[PDB]
Amino acid sequence: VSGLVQQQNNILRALEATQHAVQALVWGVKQLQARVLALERYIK
Amino acid sequence: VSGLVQQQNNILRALEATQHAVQALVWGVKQLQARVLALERYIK
Amino acid sequence: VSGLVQQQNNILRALEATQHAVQALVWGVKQLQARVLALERYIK
Repeated sequence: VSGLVQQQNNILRALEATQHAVQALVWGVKQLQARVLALERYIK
Repeated sequence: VSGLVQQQNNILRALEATQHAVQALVWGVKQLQARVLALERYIK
Repeated sequence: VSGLVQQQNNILRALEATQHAVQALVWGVKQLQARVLALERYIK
C-alpha cells in the first residue's frame, strides 16, 4: 500500500491491536472481580 | 455515505468504541482497587 | 492546519492517547493480580 491508503491501513491495524488488548483487559478485570468476590465471601 | 467519508467514519467509530471501553475499564479498575485495599486493610 | 491533514492529526493524537491509556491499564491490572494472589496465598 502507499499514500492515504497506507496511512488509513496503519491506523486500522493499530485500532485492531488496541481492540485485542482491550478485550483481554475486560476478561482480566472480570477474572479479578470473581477472585475478589470469593475473598469477600470467605472473609464474611 | 461512501468513499473517504465512509472510511473516516469507520475509523472514528472504532476509535470512539475503544475510548468508551477504556473509560468503563478505568471505573472497573478503581472499584477493584478499593475492594482489594479493603481486604488488605482487614487482613492486617 | 486544515482539511484532511487536520482530521487525520486529530485521529492520530486521540489514538495515541488511547494506546497509552490501555498500556497503563495493562500494568494496573497486573498489579492487582499480584495483590489478589498475595491475599489468596496468605488465606490458604
